[PDB]
Amino acid sequence: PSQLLNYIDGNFVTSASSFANINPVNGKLISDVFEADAKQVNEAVVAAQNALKGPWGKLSVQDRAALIHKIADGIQARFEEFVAAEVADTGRPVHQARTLDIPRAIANFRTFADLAKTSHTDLFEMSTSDGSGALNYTVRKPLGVIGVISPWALPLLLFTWKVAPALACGNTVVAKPSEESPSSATLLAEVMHDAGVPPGVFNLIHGFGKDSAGEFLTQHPGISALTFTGESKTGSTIMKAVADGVKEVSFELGGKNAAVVFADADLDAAIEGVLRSSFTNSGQVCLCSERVYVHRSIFDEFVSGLKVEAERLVVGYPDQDGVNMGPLISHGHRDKVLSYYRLAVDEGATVVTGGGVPKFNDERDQGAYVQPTIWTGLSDKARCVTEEIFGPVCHISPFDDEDEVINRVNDSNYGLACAIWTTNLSRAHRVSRQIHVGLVWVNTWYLRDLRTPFGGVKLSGLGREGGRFSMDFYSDIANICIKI
Amino acid sequence: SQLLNYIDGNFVTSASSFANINPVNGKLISDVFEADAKQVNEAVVAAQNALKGPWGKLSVQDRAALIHKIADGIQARFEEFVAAEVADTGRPVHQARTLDIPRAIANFRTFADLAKTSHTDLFEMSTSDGSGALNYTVRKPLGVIGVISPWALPLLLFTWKVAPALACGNTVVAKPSEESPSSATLLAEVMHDAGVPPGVFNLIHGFGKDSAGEFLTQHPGISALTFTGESKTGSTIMKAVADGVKEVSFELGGKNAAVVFADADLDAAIEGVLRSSFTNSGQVCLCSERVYVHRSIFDEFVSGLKVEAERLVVGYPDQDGVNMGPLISHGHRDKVLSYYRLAVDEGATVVTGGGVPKFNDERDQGAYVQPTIWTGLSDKARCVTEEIFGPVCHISPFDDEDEVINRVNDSNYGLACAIWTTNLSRAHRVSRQIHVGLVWVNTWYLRDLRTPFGGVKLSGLGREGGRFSMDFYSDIANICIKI
Amino acid sequence: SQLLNYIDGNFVTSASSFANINPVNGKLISDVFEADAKQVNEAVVAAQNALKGPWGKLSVQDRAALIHKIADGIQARFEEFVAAEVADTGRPVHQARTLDIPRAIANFRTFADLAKTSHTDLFEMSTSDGSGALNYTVRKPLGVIGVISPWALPLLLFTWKVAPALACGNTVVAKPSEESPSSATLLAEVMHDAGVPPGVFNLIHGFGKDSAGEFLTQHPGISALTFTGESKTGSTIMKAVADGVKEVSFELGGKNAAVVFADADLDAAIEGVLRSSFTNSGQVCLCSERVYVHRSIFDEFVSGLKVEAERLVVGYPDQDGVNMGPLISHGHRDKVLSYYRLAVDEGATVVTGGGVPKFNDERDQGAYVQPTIWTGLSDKARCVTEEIFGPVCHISPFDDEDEVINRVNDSNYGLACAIWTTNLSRAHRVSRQIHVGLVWVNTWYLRDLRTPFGGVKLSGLGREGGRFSMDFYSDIANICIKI
Amino acid sequence: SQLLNYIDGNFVTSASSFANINPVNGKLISDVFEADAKQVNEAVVAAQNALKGPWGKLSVQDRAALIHKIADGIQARFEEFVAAEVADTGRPVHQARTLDIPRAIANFRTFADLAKTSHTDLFEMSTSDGSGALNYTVRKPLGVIGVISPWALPLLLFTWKVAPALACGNTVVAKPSEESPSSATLLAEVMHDAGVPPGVFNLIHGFGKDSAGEFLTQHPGISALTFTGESKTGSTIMKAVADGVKEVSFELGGKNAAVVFADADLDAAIEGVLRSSFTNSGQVCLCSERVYVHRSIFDEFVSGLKVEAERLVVGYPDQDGVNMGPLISHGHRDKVLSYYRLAVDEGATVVTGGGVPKFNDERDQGAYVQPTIWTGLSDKARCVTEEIFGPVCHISPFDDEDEVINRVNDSNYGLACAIWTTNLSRAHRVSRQIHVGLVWVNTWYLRDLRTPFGGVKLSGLGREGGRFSMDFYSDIANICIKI
Ligand SMILES: NC(=O)c1ccc[n+]([C@@H]2O[C@H](COP(=O)([O-])OP(=O)(O)OC[C@H]3O[C@@H](n4cnc5c(N)ncnc54)[C@H](O)[C@@H]3O)[C@@H](O)[C@H]2O)c1
Ligand SMILES: NC(=O)c1ccc[n+]([C@@H]2O[C@H](COP(=O)([O-])OP(=O)(O)OC[C@H]3O[C@@H](n4cnc5c(N)ncnc54)[C@H](O)[C@@H]3O)[C@@H](O)[C@H]2O)c1
Ligand code: NA
Ligand code: NA
Ligand code: NA
Ligand code: NA
Repeated sequence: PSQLLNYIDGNFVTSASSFANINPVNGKLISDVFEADAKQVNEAVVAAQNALKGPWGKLSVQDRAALIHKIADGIQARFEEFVAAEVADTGRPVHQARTLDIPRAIANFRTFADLAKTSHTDLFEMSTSDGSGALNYTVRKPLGVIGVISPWALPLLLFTWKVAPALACGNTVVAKPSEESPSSATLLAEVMHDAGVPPGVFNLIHGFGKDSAGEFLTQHPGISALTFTGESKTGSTIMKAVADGVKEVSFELGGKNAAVVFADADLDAAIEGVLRSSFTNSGQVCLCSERVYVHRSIFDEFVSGLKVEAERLVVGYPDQDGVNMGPLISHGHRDKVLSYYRLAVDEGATVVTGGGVPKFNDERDQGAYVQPTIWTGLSDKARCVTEEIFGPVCHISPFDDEDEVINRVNDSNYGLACAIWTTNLSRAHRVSRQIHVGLVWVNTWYLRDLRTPFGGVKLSGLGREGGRFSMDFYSDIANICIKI
Repeated sequence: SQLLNYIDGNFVTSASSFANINPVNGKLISDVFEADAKQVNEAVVAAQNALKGPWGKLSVQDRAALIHKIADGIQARFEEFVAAEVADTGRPVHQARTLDIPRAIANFRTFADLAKTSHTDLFEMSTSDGSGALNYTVRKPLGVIGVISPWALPLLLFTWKVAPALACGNTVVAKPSEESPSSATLLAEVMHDAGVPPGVFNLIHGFGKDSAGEFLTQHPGISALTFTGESKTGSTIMKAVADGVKEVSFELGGKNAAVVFADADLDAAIEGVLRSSFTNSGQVCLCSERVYVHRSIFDEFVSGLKVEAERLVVGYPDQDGVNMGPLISHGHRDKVLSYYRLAVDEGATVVTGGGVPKFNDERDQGAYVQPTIWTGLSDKARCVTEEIFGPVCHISPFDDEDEVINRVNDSNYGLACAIWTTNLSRAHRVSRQIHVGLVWVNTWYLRDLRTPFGGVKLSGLGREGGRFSMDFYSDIANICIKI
Repeated sequence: SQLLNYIDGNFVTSASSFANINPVNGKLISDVFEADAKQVNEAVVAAQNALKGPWGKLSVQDRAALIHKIADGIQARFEEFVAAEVADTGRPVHQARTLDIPRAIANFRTFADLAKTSHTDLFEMSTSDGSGALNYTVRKPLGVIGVISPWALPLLLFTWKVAPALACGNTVVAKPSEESPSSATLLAEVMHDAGVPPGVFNLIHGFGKDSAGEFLTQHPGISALTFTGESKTGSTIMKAVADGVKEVSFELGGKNAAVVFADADLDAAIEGVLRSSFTNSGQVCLCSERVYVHRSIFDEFVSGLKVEAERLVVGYPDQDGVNMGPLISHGHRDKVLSYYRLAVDEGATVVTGGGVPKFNDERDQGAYVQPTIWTGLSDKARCVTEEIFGPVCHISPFDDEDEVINRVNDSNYGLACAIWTTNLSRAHRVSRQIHVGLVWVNTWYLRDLRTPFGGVKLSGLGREGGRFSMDFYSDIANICIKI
Repeated sequence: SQLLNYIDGNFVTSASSFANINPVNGKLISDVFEADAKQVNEAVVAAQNALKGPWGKLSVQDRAALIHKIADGIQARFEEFVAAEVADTGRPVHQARTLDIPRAIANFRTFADLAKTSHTDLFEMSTSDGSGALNYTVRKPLGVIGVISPWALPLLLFTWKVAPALACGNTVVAKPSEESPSSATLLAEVMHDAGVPPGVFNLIHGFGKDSAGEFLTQHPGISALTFTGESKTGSTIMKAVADGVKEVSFELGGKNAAVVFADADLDAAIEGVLRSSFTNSGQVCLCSERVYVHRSIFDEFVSGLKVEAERLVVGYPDQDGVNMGPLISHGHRDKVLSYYRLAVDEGATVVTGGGVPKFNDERDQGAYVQPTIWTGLSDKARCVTEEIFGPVCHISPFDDEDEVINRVNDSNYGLACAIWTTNLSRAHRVSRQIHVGLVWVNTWYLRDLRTPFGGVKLSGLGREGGRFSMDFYSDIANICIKI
């Protein structure tokens, strides 16, 4: 019964085609979503381009930031509706949407609004032959129209992570959320409209990737930049697509993240930590650990403790009492994950726990659930230990030596994140620095400070966002050089 | 003269060689060994391995000291570097001697010093448990940097990339333009004699497509590709590195405007536009090929510029009084002439030049053309829109401030712009509205290595210079410690 | 109406009290309780203890949220704050409404936001053993900040100190000017109602010598003394805290010049100098009391300024079209008129003003003077060298740029300068040569809370504003870890 | 041997001289000419004038190259500087050769490089008229910097101030400790031979009160006084410059603690505390004179330290394997020995040392004392609270983490602290709660010139190092352009 419209030039509009939004909990229809055609994408980009020359473009940084705080207020005012939207689309446990996702999304807008108010640029004085000198100063200007394309994992969070700094920097936006999670972004458009954001400043287009809204956005010469979060192969495709236009790009892509547990770790803390890093969001966060290395001396105790804890996870309804894990995002994704589950056994894995789907004997059997899964026994070369699965799974392997484990962690075409567990001062700092990734946590997992640079190396992405890196990426950096 | 590749600390020949030609007289200067795919792979592998050797264990202080030794090595062979740039390119000796070589030395010393003085950030955060966490950032070497450079001011542009790559602790596989391989070869020698470890700096010669340049861009062993050249080449490379999701930096083409307002110092502006139009015979990406002059001073401006253009001395690089050398090559000369023709066919008035000079000596075998000025073309003419990269500019009157801003911005390029006015508000008000990476007011071509440099639209993506180089040529990583 | 001290979460009276008088008409506004040394001790002890309470346990986010609540509390009682400033000082209602109260609110919000967005530094270093070390800096609360503020723009200058002090997690003992105690007392109420913990913010009323002010500077329990006021007071306080080696920040007096070059927009400059000379009745430290005008435009300038000055409306703070209220007090007026006499004895020509207006109503019992303009004095005249702090300026011709730079700088003060010129080079060349902390070009009084602010010579020491406030109000500590 | 003042380009004698004595043997090294108030004035006036000279017109690049020349000049006379430091101070040759002189050289190179690489800020703002405004900051020379330095690590602490002062374009009047005049005089020769313009660097010899030191602080011609020495001297100087409101930087006394937790590497902590207690024979402000050791390892720590301390070779600066030279002077030894007796009277157990060694040669005429270890004193003992500045530490057990932090902080000093622990959380959690400017974890005395350095409480005011030096030794001015 829910209908999700595009939002283009201050108007909610339908489209010729619509597609189904399906609750992964039970397989039921949540909404019809109007798919934007290439003409509507053009309408969005053109509206965005024009909006830069309107009231939005005349706003002082201070007024622009106040307006963005008004966006945040509007989300706050409709808090539980945003909670319901994320949960409906994704099966995410209510407790997590309510305590993490929606507050972080609000925090995205408030933080980048504040960064925009407090930020400044540089002055460089130079001597010249005639001895009267010159000044060089830098300015940040809006880059122009920012195309945003985002994934279904933590959808409102990752979507606003891009939309907030884009708007804070004075840009206008055309944004295409994942076909699998279009609700909260649609709600966000409403908040934009109600908050009085000028027509064309924020445009929402629904659709898929290839031969749809996503691809049409990437091929449009009217955009100044494409920021993207998704699969590595999608990243590469988009990088080719914007190449003729030499568009500014930012890619946050896949990973195969390791957690390392050294002999001097707090073992109970590491078990809890790896449990969370492996299975949070049912293993569907780019920051999850799918490879785990544990020192040989504590390997058996670690594996036994994690098995016990994993089998205590409650897989069930998003608002079921004590639920820890919802379903995967889709039947399609479940079929891929189970295909890896089979592959693991075929590759010689011992299945410590899970390896299948739960049996509910109710509507959830029509959903997309899988069991949290632990493997041992695979060599570092097994596909299941090298390819990103994006499910609730980890393979655990022993190690003996510090340099050895660092090399095995780094032996990967991905390099997003790593978590290290140790109580030793030197070890924490020495080892972290040698890990080839964009983010290392020591003795925790999933702490995010919006001020810090974030991104990956190798196939995990290019560039960094967060803090000044967002303020620089979403801005045109220009040098004005004045001869005195 | 023979120009060898430099790979894993060894000067090596190849299966094929191509000719380096002196553009002053069309003579052979050197044969140049073209690296093949096998040799490019050897260079990339050596670079990868070098990261694990003595280079990778140097303190930032020692690394910078070694980089200062590289610069010292260039200073000590200063005139050999001058001779090499001049021979390859036809660049006036005084310019190579006073600008190019010193700037090249400056690149190394400046980025070495930036590396020593740089630092990163600390963020403290509170947590639920109430014991907090520390987040700090570190700069690490990115890995292997692939450098591909052009023929315009070759040593300068080459070392502009190589210096910060090495300063940030990277290793380098570098492919200089086929037209200008000499100074880069000399640099390899300097690096060798300075005692730079094998594999740290690798020099590979050749072309782009189906040659060393392409092979480098396709190699999965590199961590980044930094490039300066034509926009179409940039696009091609961006596609090539896309599957590996390599870090990229693109400094591409332009069609820069100069704007002279009614309140400009007219004599200063005439001199300014002269230099910006014809320096290096118009073969610098920062050159002005479009000029907008306020209608009230238009005729006087064009008159004065013509006179100054015609006083320009076009000859030998070591000739007394020389202002302009030849174009880089006969092929480039053909292209530029083809444009000289197109302009006329497009309805242009040839205010001066429009052809080639006649010397009646070896220089007629060279690739000289004349400093040229056009008027009377539409904003929509090809000669006013496409990059020519010769000693030419078109001059058009303008009337209003908002008008000229729009006309300057009406371009798929956005590299640089120069503005001439004596008015305080106008200088800042206008500069800020030009859609380019760099605006000069009342001067041309001041460059400070600390400032961010780059273009918008087809003129490129990203910035280098100062902290932008320190951040581009480094892995930026975030380490979060729960306490 | 009675104004109490606010100590350890309680409003308290004292054994002695003093009058708060409306300068518009000499009428009693309130009785103000003077803190004795015992109460100042209580305040400092309470502030030390609050550092160990819930205040000291807040995350930066929660502390900043509380500061925004303080700001919200002022916004909610906006008109009461307006009334308080106007009552105490005679300040025009229009200015209190559009500048002072909003700026005070902005002080809290800006510094709260700076606190949330601020970070510190990480330095990596190599060691012999080759394992290396990390040095990181942290900002921690400095401790108890003593704040002593003046009567010029009282809530603005008070909150300019109190806000970053609280933003950095300090606790505060603050002593506002005895001439303007109301808005600070209102602020205490806002803090109380906002639920700011007891002892975090303490308000003590009184005078300087042998009163609350001196008692604060002499107390060994404070960690810093930040001060805005007369230069001689600054010196006195610098001596007083010397045995404790307390951190200090001084914003002191000035004798600011405005310079009008021949290429200035003449109407703009007349308007600019009119405002810089007579705003707040000449009672801002940023006012111009010396004006230098190029000889070519001197007579026209002076005539234009005379006419505009004579159109200024001097009168009631809420009178329609009012430009100037009274001076702060009869004592200040006695000083200012003494300078009015002195100027004539030194040989001044009185272009306009030079006395007191005649109202034939209650304002005759207030402390009004006329806006006044002098010419004909030498640069050595006392009236041209000593700070008067009234609505007055002397105007003098100059011929040469280097000359006027030297004459502007020839002073024991160095707070601010304003320059009027439409020339691009001149603005930048000249401004850079003026020995002050702040130069404006083609405007006056623009303040951005992100920028450093302060003076040189007798005008102060140190800077506050943006990062300088974040660093002054914090302990900057270095933690160096051997890896 | 004669040590002259250096004023306005000339070495000059004075009316009276004083004796420079070798503390190794009590023998006369040099006659030092004491500058009178008249000569101090000559110095300041010359420094003021050199600001308007060639020095004032150098580009930052040229200034920096000249400072590198100074560093080169020190390098060229390397062993002469070693000899000078050793003769004045009894410092072991090996240490002067490996630490002191190379650090002094590094002070000049690092700050010259910081000068070249530094930049400032641009803030854009909106205005009611809607046209906006630019605010930019500039760093300019502050003016004449007065430098007053101590005898502990003389050349190091002297150049630590002179280098940044010069790198920021100031001129300098510098007064080294009467106990250590030689290396500073040699430095003057280096500046002269490097062709530093006259007046830029001036050297005045003499004492403090009633001598060159006091006269410098009282001269109104200086712009700042930067000081390293005793806390009481600091307070005296802060009072002296107060009427002038001179910029000040104070690096003062300390009573630093080392804390050894039970999870420390015990052998590393023993070697670390041995060095922190006895390096330079206990005569560095960064030395540990209080040590707290967890009770579980107390007896073993104390036994291990006693054994290492009794292995230290006390003797001639070039004696083989020498670890400790003499104290700086007989007067200082008398003070240290008075404390040695006081400790006994206060009830201390003398674990080792407690007197002077017997050499049976000329060293008995010197100023040697033994490395000394006490236990058994209460935290309220004078010997545990007052700075001794000798080769001594008291060692006390502790039980709790919050307890030891409180005992470390229970001091009117707050310069530095060293903590020894292998635990990640503890290192970071404990370090941030120590109320000092500098905490080392698992090392002692690592200094990086980029980091802010200073103390809290009686240990100082302000910070120098890195950007804090570039900002302290510069005028920070804000230029605001209305567009
Ligand atoms: N933005 C700047 O700062 C800047 C500076 C100087 C020159 N330029 C531009 O450079 C152009 C002129 O130089 P150019 O003629 O040498 O440019 P170019 O693109 O033709 O060649 C540049 C380099 O790339 C190589 N190359 C060519 N094809 C390649 C491929 N398919 N794969 C990999 N490498 C390949 C060449 O061998 C050469 O080394 C002009 O457009 C000029 O504006 C820009
Ligand atoms: N905080 C630091 O970084 C640091 C570094 C080294 C030493 N110190 C401290 O230095 C002290 C020891 O050195 P010191 O004995 O040479 O210090 P000191 O205070 O006795 O003398 C230092 C300098 O000040 C001069 N002086 C003395 N009285 C003066 C006066 N009334 N006016 C002007 N100048 C005067 C002296 O001539 C000398 O040049 C110790 O307390 C030590 O802790 C601190
Ligand atoms: Na869905
Ligand atoms: Na050529
Ligand atoms: Na009053
Ligand atoms: Na001596």
